[PDB]
Amino acid sequence: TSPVIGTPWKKLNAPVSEEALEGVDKYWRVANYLSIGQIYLRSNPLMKEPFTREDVKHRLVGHWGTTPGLNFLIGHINRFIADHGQNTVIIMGPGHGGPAGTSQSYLDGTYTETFPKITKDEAGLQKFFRQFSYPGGIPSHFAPETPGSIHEGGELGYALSHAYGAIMDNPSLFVPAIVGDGEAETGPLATGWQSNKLVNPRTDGIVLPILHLNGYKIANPTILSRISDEELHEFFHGMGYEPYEFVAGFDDEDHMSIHRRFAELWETIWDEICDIKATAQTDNVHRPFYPMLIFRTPKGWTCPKYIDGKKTEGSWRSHQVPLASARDTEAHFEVLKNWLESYKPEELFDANGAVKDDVLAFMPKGELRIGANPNANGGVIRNDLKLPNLEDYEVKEVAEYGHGWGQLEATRTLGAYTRDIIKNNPRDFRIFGPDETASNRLQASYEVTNKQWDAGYISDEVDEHMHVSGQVVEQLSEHQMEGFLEAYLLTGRHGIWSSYESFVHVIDSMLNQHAKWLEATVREIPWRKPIASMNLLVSSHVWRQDHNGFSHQDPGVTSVLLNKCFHNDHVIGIYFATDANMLLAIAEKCYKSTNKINAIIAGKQPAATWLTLDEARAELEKGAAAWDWASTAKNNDEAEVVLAAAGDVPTQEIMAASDKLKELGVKFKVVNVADLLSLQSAKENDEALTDEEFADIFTADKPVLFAYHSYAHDVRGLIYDRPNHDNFNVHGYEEEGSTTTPYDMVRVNRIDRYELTAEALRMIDADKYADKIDELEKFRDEAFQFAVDNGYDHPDYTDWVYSGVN
Amino acid sequence: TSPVIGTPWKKLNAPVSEEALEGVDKYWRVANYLSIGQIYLRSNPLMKEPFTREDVKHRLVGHWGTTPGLNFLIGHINRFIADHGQNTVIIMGPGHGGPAGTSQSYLDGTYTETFPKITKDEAGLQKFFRQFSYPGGIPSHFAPETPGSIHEGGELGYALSHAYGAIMDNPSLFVPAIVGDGEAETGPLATGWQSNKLVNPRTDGIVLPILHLNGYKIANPTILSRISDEELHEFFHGMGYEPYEFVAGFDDEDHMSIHRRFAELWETIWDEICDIKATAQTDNVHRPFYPMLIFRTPKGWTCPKYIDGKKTEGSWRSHQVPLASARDTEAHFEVLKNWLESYKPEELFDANGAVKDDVLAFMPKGELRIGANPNANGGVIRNDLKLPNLEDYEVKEVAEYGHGWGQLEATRTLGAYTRDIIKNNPRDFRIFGPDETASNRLQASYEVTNKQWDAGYISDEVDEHMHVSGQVVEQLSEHQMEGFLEAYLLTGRHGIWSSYESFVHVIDSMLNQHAKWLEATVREIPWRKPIASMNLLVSSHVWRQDHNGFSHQDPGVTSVLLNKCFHNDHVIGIYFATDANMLLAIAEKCYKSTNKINAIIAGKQPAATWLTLDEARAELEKGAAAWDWASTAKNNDEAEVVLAAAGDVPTQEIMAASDKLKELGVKFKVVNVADLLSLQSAKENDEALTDEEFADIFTADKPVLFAYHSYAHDVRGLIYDRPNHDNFNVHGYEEEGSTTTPYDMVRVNRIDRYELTAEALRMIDADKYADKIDELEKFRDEAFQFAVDNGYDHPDYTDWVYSGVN
Ligand SMILES: Cc1ncc(C[n+]2csc(CCOP(=O)(O)OP(=O)(O)O)c2C)c(N)n1
Ligand SMILES: Cc1ncc(C[n+]2csc(CCOP(=O)(O)OP(=O)(O)O)c2C)c(N)n1
Ligand SMILES: [Mg+2]
Ligand SMILES: [Mg+2]
Repeated sequence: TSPVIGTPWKKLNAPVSEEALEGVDKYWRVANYLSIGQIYLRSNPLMKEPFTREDVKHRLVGHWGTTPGLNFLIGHINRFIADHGQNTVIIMGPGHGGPAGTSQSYLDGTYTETFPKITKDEAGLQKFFRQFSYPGGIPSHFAPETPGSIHEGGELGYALSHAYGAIMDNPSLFVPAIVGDGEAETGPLATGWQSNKLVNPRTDGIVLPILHLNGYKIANPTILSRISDEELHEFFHGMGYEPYEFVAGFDDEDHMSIHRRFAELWETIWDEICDIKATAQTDNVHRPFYPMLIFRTPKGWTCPKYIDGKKTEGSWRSHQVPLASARDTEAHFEVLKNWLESYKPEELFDANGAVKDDVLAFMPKGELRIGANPNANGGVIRNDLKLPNLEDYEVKEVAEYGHGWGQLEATRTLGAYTRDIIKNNPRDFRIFGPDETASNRLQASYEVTNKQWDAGYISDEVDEHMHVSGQVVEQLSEHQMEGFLEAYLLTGRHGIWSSYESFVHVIDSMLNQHAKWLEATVREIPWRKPIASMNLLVSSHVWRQDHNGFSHQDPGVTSVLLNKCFHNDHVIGIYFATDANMLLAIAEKCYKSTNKINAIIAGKQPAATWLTLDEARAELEKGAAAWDWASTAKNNDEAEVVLAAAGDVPTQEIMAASDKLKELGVKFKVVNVADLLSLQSAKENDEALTDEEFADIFTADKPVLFAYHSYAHDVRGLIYDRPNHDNFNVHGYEEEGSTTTPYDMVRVNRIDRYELTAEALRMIDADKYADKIDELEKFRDEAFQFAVDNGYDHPDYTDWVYSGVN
Repeated sequence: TSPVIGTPWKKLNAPVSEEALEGVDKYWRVANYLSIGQIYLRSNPLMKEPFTREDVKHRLVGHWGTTPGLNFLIGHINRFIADHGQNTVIIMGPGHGGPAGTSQSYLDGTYTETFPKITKDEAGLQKFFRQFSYPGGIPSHFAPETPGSIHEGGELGYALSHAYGAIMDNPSLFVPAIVGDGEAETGPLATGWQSNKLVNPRTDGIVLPILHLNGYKIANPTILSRISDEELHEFFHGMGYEPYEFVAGFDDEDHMSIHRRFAELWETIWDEICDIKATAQTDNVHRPFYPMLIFRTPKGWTCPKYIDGKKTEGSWRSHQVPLASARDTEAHFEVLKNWLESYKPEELFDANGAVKDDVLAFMPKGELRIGANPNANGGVIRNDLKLPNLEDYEVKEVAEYGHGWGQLEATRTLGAYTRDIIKNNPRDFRIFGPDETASNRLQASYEVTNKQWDAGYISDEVDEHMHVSGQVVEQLSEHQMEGFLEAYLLTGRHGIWSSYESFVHVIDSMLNQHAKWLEATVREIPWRKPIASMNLLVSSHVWRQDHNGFSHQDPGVTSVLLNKCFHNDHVIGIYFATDANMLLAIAEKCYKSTNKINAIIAGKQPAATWLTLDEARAELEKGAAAWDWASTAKNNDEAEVVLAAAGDVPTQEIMAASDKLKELGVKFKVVNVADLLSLQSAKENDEALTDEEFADIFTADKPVLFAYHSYAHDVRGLIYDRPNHDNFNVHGYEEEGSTTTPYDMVRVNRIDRYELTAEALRMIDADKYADKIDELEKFRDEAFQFAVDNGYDHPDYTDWVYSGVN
């Protein structure tokens, strides 16, 4: 559960003290000095003479155009957290301002705790300076290695979705979400503005969006900064916000004056937020206007105004590095030396090199710190889900009526299971879906919870299962759902989210980024505890898009997921639910797991059930298993072909083809691969099937016919070094489809039962079976003409039931 | 179910024709002429010469100060109903404007249909004129004998509650509720203004309040007319209305100019109403501002301006009768003759005396007429409730563990029964309660319906079971609830309403009025079909008001109900539920009944159960029955006393006293009277117990001890001519109570078990039982001192269970 920390939502009821703002100004100066020492210096952190070009880095990498503004906001937020005792997580949208975050971690004392070799003295300062963006050092962005970070910020557009996710079901947590003005042009964040219509001020926390409007992107100005102030305020008010505006640094006003003005503006905003929270305890049915801060400052605000006669401060020329070579001229080194001395570090550091005590007296202590906040490290919060007994949801008719029974929909079983998980776990488990929960048949959870909706209600003929609080969030944006769930998991909670297969590509970037958060975490960051897994139910898949057609058919999610399987990280799982029982086993395993991205590919269509629960779990631990009840060959020597399958429709076609093969006396084996990554190379993947086990499943000399859900490229690229891999003949999706009957969909991809039987016959003896092969091939065309003439699939195809049903 | 009539909520989308307003003016003139002929004329309706004082009534009775304004509004509403085809019921708040209603019934043709002897010619006009307020004629007010009337209007303050009741669950019905400005000063109607917060524009109809602000009461001006127009509009807007205002007749403007102006204003109001209705089909969660019309006119608007030098028109002098004696002077007769000729009746009537055809061409036809509308005669709409099987709700533990078992609450059984009646009958059965449904334990109906509430919603920690539509209405006003239910029944629907016993007095007037609507209906009005019964669950009665005390104890409802039992009308039923099974039988009988007021007095406290369902019904058909299982005497000769009871606490005390009497060998009988009115005189009440049956129940010579719920006066006034009535010793409530333990409440009223045993012993032998009587009397005082010392009742009293429990 999310803990209550400090004294949440308290008003100051006093002026901001002068001593605190003294401390805030000194903090800002020292944070800018650290952020510059990290970029430019490799030695001599405190500029003991001789300070020469020997002390400067050979290759200057990093960013400065956002760092002083971030340091300003972070120092003021630190004063605020010390004063109010607020439970606060900062989300840094422009993550390229990494030196700001590392300077915070260093100054609040958490960096030395996490990394003991970076001491708080001259040698520790030298190591801290050298390690930024260095061989064998720390990254340039706001990284998982950086304490106090739940968001990398490298790939832009997801500060707001992550903020609204982090506050969900989390009522005491305050999140200032700093948003770059260039990042605000990206598609994800524009729609992430509208997510205050999906949170409740009573049951969820408060997100304060700080638009960091410094006017410029890389080498280009931002649209928001160059439209009129009337337009900007009107725009933010049309999205349910009260815009506040702060402008600074565009004239010669004293810094103390700027800090004072910001103190007053910040406390005004905090009082509006506290009023909203206090009102929500009585009335939470009508939405408030949350304050949001527009923070207009010059880009690179403390750097030299002009360098080489080019406007540097207040321009895009300060984005990455002013003084691109302070190492190769004497004039640029003098500019750099003057820039470092303009902060007066001589008074901010003591003799031994530690930041002076009066510079950090205004700082929060203990669990209130940014790097120490448990919501930033959501693995220490996390507790296991309390799971219902799986045998309660098993489809038992397979156990007595025989394999292949029924016309059930696989995802309804997961719906019931997830409903009871929600029942056992309220306020820790949440279901997201881009308008598609009821189309993936996960609506059984409406028996115990509602869709959280905080826009207007109009009627009850149209607004069923909607409520101002709920455990089902549903907005038509995959970016929103994925950011919500990722921030939900990163804070310590659990969740599933469902989607159409073809639109998972919309978040290929986001998944990639999350994999990079996991790949980095499992490799080099032990102090970050495991978080829950990102569970993605992929349904309404390529083979059954009757209503939509070719635009909704693209199973390429498997390919993008296969690219993140390296160095024994195991941060990826791709599971194929052949039926409801296998889906139960997969979902149980996935809900128990940690630090992974689990894509469970299950169909919503009426499909037969093949396994019992014990059989399903037994197939699960191996990933691939032989179906002894479907095989006609007792041992590996007898079979004239191995028929392997991965996916519900490929499984159905393999089984129907096996029925026809039985009538011709063909001895074959039947294999089902539930988990794709078990087929990976044994030396590469230590949890994949060993080579002996793989050869036992697939006969070394005998041909293997493989029917696969996605593109066959993904199977062939995975088994390349496996034994008997030359004989594998993968049949997968082949970018051929439309709106048409279900048999046609598999016909045009050469994955129907007739084509599979003909493929197996050709693997054995093309000459002996020539007449039967011809008969099958002309039957495919007759059965297509049947669907054209009559509008539905052939009775031979529709009515087929496996021979193993009693 | 409420029928859909005509084409509801249709906009005209055209100007009001000139021909229609020609007709409206001619209608208004002829309606005023009829309303004056009724008051003043007994002969010569069309003033054929010689028109002399012979033609005038000897005793002029009736009212005129509201009649021409009512005729104006009714003629315009008639034009509106003809044009739009609206389902409309008019509620006439100032019911003393009876000639207006009878003139309408006469002019739209329904009066001749209902009363064939009032033809539409000269003789019929003469009879119509003479019969108003005459010996052997029709009443002065807007009476049940008057077609098109659901509201008498004699006793003021309930036009608005009746309107909002008539539109409930009735979505196509339009109700213009005409409200007198003096009547608006009464307490009931002031709170009946606020009832637009309890109706839904989608599921309920539309009430248009027309404030008939003619400035004067009887001999006094009204508060609303003499406050500023700003105040009046501000007041009506603070109650959720849009005030429209029409002013007429206060200058020399032409009548047509007034009819035209009213046509535009009326169509504007209708368009706002139609907009509200169309919006409600999409959004019904947010309350609209319903239009209401302020209709400022001079009182007695077409009468002579001055009579005897006194301002008559536009004054309170025109309330009842200008020209109080047009029979006793020649000058007043000339004033009357000029008044009648000012309407030019010579052109409004043909030779034979019928109203000319062009005067009524604009009139509605068929079912759309006011007197023909089925919602005015709610007995033709009515259908029986579909009732669940009673045996499903029986308390079966009495059948096997023995009589006297348990500590159940009686009203929870009725709650479950009513819940299933609601389930079987949605939109035809409704539960009302003055904030007291959950305190009478009728909340089992929240399993199938909600409280209808259309004010604001704030949270869900406080707003459970509330919804913009529902079958439970609940406002803290007994007037509101009773008017809602009475208009609900008068329109054809069914309902229960619950209340504390002591506050039923708040509606003694209203009940009286409804009884007068029923007494008149069952005697002389056959064409009015039976309506459902007014069912009043009286709970939280006098004997168990622990929290409240003396202010909440007044059982005087029985007395006011007994005053309406005359002439074999049977419009009253008073039932005492001794336990849950008897309550089931009573409620089943009451829900089946028609044209009655059924007061069911049941306790909400934990009380023992004495009867099985079959026994309860067997006691029910007789009203009084002997308990053979509790009697120690086999025949009427053996018993030395008869112990009779009526009420759950009196029943408990009789049974506990019978237990003590058994230990002393006393032979007694036990009688329970479920229905009070069976004890009435046989010759007076043909459905009461005959004299032989009464003597069989109560032994002729043997003393009878009667324990009664209410004041003993009510029992003694009922059995006065019955045999053995001299020996009856009634023990009832005696205005002695407080906040104290339950035994104390019956102690201070001489109705406890010890005092009852002593009473019975004194009836037999005071001398023989002197020691035992003394012991009982001092035990009462010891058991009171026990409660004073320890705070709860004696173990001898609390723990007592009947000896018949196995
Ligand atoms: C989607 C995406 N496109 C491009 C980039 C490359 N990039 C890195 S930083 C940056 C500019 C930062 O813009 P802004 O939000 O205005 O930041 P600031 O002014 O704080 O530097 C860009 C385009 C990116 N990170 N993500
Ligand atoms: C509660 C109540 N008190 C007193 C009366 C006696 N009464 C009969 S008519 C009347 C005056 C009518 O007043 P208002 O509503 O202004 O009627 P209008 O101006 O239409 O005559 C009164 C007081 C009554 N009917 N009801
Ligand atoms: Mg920018
Ligand atoms: Mg008046």
